Amino acid sequence: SGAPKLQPFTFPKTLHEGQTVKAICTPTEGERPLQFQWLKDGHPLRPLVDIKTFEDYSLLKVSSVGEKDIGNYTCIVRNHHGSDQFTTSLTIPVA
Amino acid sequence: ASGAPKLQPFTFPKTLHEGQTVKAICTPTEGERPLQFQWLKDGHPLMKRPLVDIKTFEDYSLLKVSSVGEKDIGNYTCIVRNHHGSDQFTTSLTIPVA
Repeated sequence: SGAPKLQPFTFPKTLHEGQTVKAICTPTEGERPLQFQWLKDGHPLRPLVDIKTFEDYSLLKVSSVGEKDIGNYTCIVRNHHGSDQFTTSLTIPVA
Repeated sequence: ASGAPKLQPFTFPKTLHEGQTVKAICTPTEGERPLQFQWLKDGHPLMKRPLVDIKTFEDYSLLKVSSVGEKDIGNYTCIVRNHHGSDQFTTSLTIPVA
């Protein structure tokens, strides 16, 4: 008990070029404090991409989404007990 | 209709368990401020409760339901409005059988 478990999240498939898109990384259980780490295609993460982290959730914001942003994004959440993680694909229709 | 708000679609995870925390984010993909956000449950304005918490950011909203119970099962709607238009989504908070 005490280790984090993340709320499942996937990017919607109806996002369109130029829109702002966000991913939320947040536990459904787990002791605090919590550490949040974001990766894109396996590597750590540009003015148009922002990370805002709070006590028990972290928000990745990709503004004016475009070809430069397509890829797989991972959030790893950690506390003193262990970690959880999810990965979700950001793809957009051909405008 | 330039300036009108549009929401990022959001759906609760389909398999929730009693006791967990669950959150819904209501965040705009486009639009001009000022924006106003509201939440409904089963079509009625969402009432404040000790473990039902609406967080207000500068231009988005977050609903946090702690210790999910059968009390919380229902259909939740977020509506965003401004001078130029409105948008909304609805998602069901469900506890399916184990």
